[PDB]
Amino acid sequence: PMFIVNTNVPRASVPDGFLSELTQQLAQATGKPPQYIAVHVVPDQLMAFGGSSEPCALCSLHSIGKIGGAQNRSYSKLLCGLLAERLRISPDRVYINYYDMNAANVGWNNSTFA
Amino acid sequence: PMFIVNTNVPRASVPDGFLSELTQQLAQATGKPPQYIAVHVVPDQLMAFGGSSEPCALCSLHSIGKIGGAQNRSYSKLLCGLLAERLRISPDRVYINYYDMNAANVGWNNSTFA
Amino acid sequence: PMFIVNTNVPRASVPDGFLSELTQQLAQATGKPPQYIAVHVVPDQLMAFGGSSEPCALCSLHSIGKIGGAQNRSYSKLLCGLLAERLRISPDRVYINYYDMNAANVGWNNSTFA
Ligand SMILES: COc1ccc([C@H]2CC(=O)c3c(O)cc(O[C@H]4O[C@@H](CO)[C@@H](O)[C@@H](O)[C@H]4O[C@H]4O[C@@H](C)[C@H](O)[C@@H](O)[C@H]4O)cc3O2)cc1O
Ligand SMILES: [Cl-]
Ligand SMILES: [Cl-]
Ligand SMILES: [Cl-]
Ligand SMILES: [Cl-]
Ligand SMILES: [Cl-]
Ligand SMILES: [Cl-]
Ligand SMILES: [Cl-]
Ligand SMILES: [Cl-]
Ligand SMILES: [Cl-]
Ligand SMILES: [Cl-]
Ligand SMILES: [Cl-]
Ligand SMILES: [Cl-]
Ligand SMILES: [Cl-]
Repeated sequence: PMFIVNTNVPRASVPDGFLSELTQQLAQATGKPPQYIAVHVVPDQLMAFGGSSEPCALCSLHSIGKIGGAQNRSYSKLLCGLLAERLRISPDRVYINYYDMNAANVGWNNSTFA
Repeated sequence: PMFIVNTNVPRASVPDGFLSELTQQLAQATGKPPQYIAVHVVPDQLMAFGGSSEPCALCSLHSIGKIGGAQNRSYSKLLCGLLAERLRISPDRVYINYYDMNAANVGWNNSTFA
Repeated sequence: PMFIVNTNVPRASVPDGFLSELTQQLAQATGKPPQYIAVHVVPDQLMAFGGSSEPCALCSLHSIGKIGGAQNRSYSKLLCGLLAERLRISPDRVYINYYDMNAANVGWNNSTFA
């Protein structure tokens, strides 16, 4: 799976260890081995949410399965909780888009997961 | 909804008020309150369109509904017009990908919209 | 079509000619004219793959058609090969998400391709 967070919070406000915390928390939440979790954090972005440039985040989670109504509610509480605690972003200033990928549409290691 | 524009135009060429203009114009275009609109502009990118690194843009619009044939043509005219007027990017050097998100796949405020 | 590569490799390690090579190889691979191929490379990113910050890449290819099981295996071999040769990223530290876009959902030049 792949998790991306884009935020206007400055880089120095991203704690050391945040990428590893995302990796391990998402490995547990998706049930997949951590070796398959990729995480990407993009701070210092020029962004606005509802017109305001207070701290906000736009995120995505792509996974081959493990995506659905109840699962995404659970991921949203987990991820909003992490963004609030670690980056000080209010949960009502976060959007997370969830993508259930077909294995044939995810390339890796010269091939795909199909 | 969420609108992202990635461009090779330099940061200093992005006018004051650009995020705000996008927020209110996308609010009008989607018919949604400005408080729902998130916008993200990424200047100074290493990008090419047709092999040329003249000014160009790669963009996305994600919305729960309000995405379709005629609607997307109207969004493209609006957004290309803004990129041309404000960033001086030719419309034939802009791509915008449109995504009609299911409410269950959009997380916000510790939950989703399902 | 559009191809985006996000990587933690530093900008100085992206060789001259890289965007052009991507443009030309993707035109050839997809069968589409090079004038319509857009490419975007994002170095210096804060990213991990499997929990490690060794060089890695997260990429996407969006195309109106020319996406499918065998085609995507072929694109992955091509694109991982380029990333290994030019950016010195191991193919097993690359993900590429593939998107078969409907023409109505790709904006360009004040309209869409529908
Ligand atoms: C086609 O179907 C749908 C299409 C679109 C949507 C979306 C899009 C989204 O972006 C969105 C949003 O951003 C905020 C939003 O807010 C309100 O939803 C009501 C109930 O709807 C209340 O419960 C309020 O509490 C109210 O919640 C808040 O108002 C916010 C602006 C504040 O930040 C927050 O603190 C609280 O004051 C509702 C939203 O709806 C949902 C759908 O089902
Ligand atoms: Cl996955
Ligand atoms: Cl970190
Ligand atoms: Cl942890
Ligand atoms: Cl599953
Ligand atoms: Cl579920
Ligand atoms: Cl898919
Ligand atoms: Cl996109
Ligand atoms: Cl919406
Ligand atoms: Cl969706
Ligand atoms: Cl295409
Ligand atoms: Cl992607
Ligand atoms: Cl195929
Ligand atoms: Cl589509």
